[PDB]
Amino acid sequence: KWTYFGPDGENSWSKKYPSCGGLLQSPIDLHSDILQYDASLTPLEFQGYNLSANKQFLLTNNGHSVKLNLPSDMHIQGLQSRYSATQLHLHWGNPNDPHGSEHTVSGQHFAAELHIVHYNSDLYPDASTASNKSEGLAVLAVLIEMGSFNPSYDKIFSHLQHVKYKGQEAFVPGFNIEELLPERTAEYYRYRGSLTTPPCNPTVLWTVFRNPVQISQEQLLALETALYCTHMDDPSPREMINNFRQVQKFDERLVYTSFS
Amino acid sequence: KWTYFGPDGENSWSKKYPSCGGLLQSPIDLHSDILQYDASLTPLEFQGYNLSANKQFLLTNNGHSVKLNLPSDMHIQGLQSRYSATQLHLHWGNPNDPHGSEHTVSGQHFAAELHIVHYNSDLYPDASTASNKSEGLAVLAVLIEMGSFNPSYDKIFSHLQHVKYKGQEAFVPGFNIEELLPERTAEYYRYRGSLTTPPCNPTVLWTVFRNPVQISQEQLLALETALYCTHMDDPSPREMINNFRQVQKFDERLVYTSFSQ
Ligand SMILES: COC(=O)c1cc(S(N)(=O)=O)c(Cl)cc1S(=O)(=O)c1ccccc1
Ligand SMILES: COC(=O)c1cc(S(N)(=O)=O)c(Cl)cc1S(=O)(=O)c1ccccc1
Ligand SMILES: [Zn+2]
Repeated sequence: KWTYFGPDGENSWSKKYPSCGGLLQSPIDLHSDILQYDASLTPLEFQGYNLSANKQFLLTNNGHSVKLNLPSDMHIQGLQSRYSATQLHLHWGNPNDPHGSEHTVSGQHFAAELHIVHYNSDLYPDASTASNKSEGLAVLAVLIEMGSFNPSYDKIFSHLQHVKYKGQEAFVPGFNIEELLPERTAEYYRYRGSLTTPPCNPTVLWTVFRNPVQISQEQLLALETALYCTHMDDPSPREMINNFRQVQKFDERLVYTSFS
Repeated sequence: KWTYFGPDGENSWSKKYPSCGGLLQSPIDLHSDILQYDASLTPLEFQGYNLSANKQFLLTNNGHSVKLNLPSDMHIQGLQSRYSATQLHLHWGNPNDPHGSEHTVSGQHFAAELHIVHYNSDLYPDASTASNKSEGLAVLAVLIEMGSFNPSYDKIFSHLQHVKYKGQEAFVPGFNIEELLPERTAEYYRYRGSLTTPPCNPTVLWTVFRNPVQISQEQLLALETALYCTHMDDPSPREMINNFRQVQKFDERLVYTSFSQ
């Protein structure tokens, strides 16, 4: 019902998802002129991120990213409500232009970006119900650049080949999701914005960590090449690449920073 | 009708203008991974750009773009057909954020951008007809940075008050349009793209000069406060600001450079 390329790509999302042409759209360029230090931005606490080695979590290719389902006892402490985990997923570019983060910093893309989606569980029963509702969602965003090999990210990437096609799923044994976060998580950008995918609801409190993580060149290439958007049996396969949204105008608004 | 801000802004243009959601869209970010040197990109020659100072050229505000109309004797030599001029116009930001170029370079906006629109007059009678055909249009794009006062650009900016509102027109005396071009015009980026406004037809052969020109802070402020999208008598005035489109996905394209380095 939507893609990142061709006639169903992001300029057309607004036809069937009207919020994608509304206010508060993400992502955005985090550039120096709109940043404002805010002392009220205290460190978040990541509760229940150490997932039971004994539990298994569903990894799915639904056609737009790959998603790892997360349990609802996993949550962020430190916001105005408790926000419980629902899933994580990534965005990336392609081997010929490996710069596929959604947020940019001073106009520069990172190689990729991880999102850990949470919903307001003090108010709503599930992310679905939260997603179109006031204060419904909070996302943690990690920027990713090419560098040293990252064993923790491999705990997800080593499963990519089982979810190559739309509809495929694999079980992933629990691990400590906090290993996916960067150094100095107390340092972050914060703004009110939207889902970066349809239906683009303006209901997301964004936290983009200041510091990127690194993954190896081989890991990045595997991410960029492992997946397709199409079913195994589609005679016209489409690679899952460039699954990021272009930055949105962000006018007469600030991004708050927990650092100066 | 379409705008750069709010419910009728650029993520909604495709609802009325289908090409805005199709292939070959402009503008784009120019960055190393998609550039390729092409030694066949030889210099353009600018013919009949020195418009007589004793003649007059119509400037118009249609609510979307203020355009200086140009005579069809003005043309580019060097492309695969003669491309004759039709109009030039600008894109810019706003007083509190003078960063409104359409093309970006390595992720950064310039202060503004000049587009000099031409059409294939060997094949077509007018730009409107041309605008529906592959490579029917060629635009020269000049990136504009805040810097020194520019007397040549002032030959346009000094007239905007007579066209402050939609539906207004005024006459500008001829001057040498080549004065608006940067240094070393032989160095440019070339790619296949589209109109950056509705109806977004993918029918433009873009030439973006490598080097910017400078206009001053004061000239930027004047341009960002001079003009309205709306009629003089409209009870809901809208300033003509931030009239640039976000860069578009590349869709496998490369940009060809006439410079190697
Ligand atoms: C299709 O949706 C996604 O891909 C997505 C992506 C984002 S994202 N990329 O902004 O973090 C969020 Cl917050 C949440 C989700 S989502 O939780 O998957 C979702 C899906 C349908 C309706 C509501 C929410
Ligand atoms: C509404 O159009 C413009 O504003 C515009 C803008 C561009 S641009 N801003 O891509 O140079 C060109 Cl090439 C050409 C034009 S245009 O020549 O004005 C035009 C208008 C309607 C249909 C076809 C062409
Ligand atoms: Zn233009």
